Amino acid sequence: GRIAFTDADDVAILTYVKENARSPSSVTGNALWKAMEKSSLTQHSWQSLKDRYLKHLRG
Repeated sequence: GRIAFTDADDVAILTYVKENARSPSSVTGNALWKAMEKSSLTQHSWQSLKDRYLKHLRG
């Protein structure tokens, strides 16, 4: 299982990815995601973070 996401995670992951991830680099690699794992507003990893994005958010 890849953890779970709630309504707060959607607002935290979005507000964060929309503020920094705005080019073909922060969302293509694993920097903006791993960087959040070191100092994120909520409690989550970077894998499920970037995985849920391409899973059914950006595309």
